[PDB]
Amino acid sequence: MELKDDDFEKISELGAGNGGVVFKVSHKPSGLVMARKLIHLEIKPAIRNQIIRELQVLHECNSPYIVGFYGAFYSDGEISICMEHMDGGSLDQVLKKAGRIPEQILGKVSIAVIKGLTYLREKHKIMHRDVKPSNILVNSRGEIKLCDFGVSGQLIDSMANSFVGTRSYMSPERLQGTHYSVQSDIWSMGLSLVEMAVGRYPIPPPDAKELELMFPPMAIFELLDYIVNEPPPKLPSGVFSLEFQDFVNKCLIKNPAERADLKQLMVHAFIKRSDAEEVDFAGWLCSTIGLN
Ligand SMILES: Nc1ncnc2c1ncn2[C@@H]1O[C@H](COP(=O)(O)OP(=O)(O)NP(=O)(O)O)[C@@H](O)[C@H]1O
Ligand SMILES: O=C(c1ccc(F)c(F)c1Nc1ccc(I)cc1F)N1CC(O)([C@@H]2CCCCN2)C1
Ligand SMILES: [Mg+2]
Repeated sequence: MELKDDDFEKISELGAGNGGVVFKVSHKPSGLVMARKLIHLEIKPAIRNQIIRELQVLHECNSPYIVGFYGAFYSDGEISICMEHMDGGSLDQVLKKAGRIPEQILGKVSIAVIKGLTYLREKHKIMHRDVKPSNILVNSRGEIKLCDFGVSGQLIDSMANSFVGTRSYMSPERLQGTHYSVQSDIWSMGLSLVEMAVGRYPIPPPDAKELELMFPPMAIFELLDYIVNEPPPKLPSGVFSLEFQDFVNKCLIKNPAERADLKQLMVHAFIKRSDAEEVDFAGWLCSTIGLN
């Protein structure tokens, strides 16, 4: 069925962050609850047609690790992406409630991010371009899915960009120039996992007394200079398994050719161990964020 603006009904607002605002909506003719993201763009009619045309490949992006898509359309200065409503929200939101996400749970997430990225790469020859906790979605069925990946190049271009400034998940190479590709997503995942594991954006790293308590903010140039020139972030020892520690280290190597790739991580000790693990993520999620 084709989706049109007048067939939806707002339920609640899910967020923004930015350019694009996302609401929880009821598609009146199906009865389905969807999450509709509207992106306001001052764009010519020919290239907004290109954006919609390119977005149609989302109908072919079906994977347990990729957020479901319903349809894409243009309304009144806004392009709409109607997708599966993830009743658990983003990992950024669950981290706010959790304070800290456990290692076992982070193993289940890591498995989903690698499998999600492998899917987009193998099946669709596309890179995520923005792997961070808010673009990693969860639900009460215990599902961990990716969204906000760069399926449309023209949309990628049209939405720009640097809306940070105390948190950048950009790899040192992407921060430094045009010399980036799929390896950038590895870094972003690596950084995201350290954040969720420790309970805060890991730059600047925490001191002796800061880590003791757990277990003013930074200027844009200070943070970016840290990323590109200072040694990469690490997981604190003792509190985390050597397997997780090595895994994040492999992800956060500043040299993208030295950095581990999806292939290597997929067979990493940490992943192999998490795959064996019997983890009720669904039950953990609902009890920590307040659902079931
Ligand atoms: N399909 C969905 N189901 C449930 N919640 C969603 C869905 N999509 C987006 N959201 C929520 O909407 C919030 C804001 O959406 P979004 O415009 O993507 O901002 P952001 O992820 O914080 N930054 P960015 O994705 O880089 O533009 C996110 O934190 C999610 O919690
Ligand atoms: O929402 C998006 C987005 C950007 C490009 C693109 F091609 C899309 F399809 C996008 N949305 C999207 C993709 C797959 C599903 I399933 C649902 C979706 F809503 N962007 C990427 C974003 O995270 C920002 C844009 C600005 C720079 C940093 N990343 C937000
Ligand atoms: Mg997002």
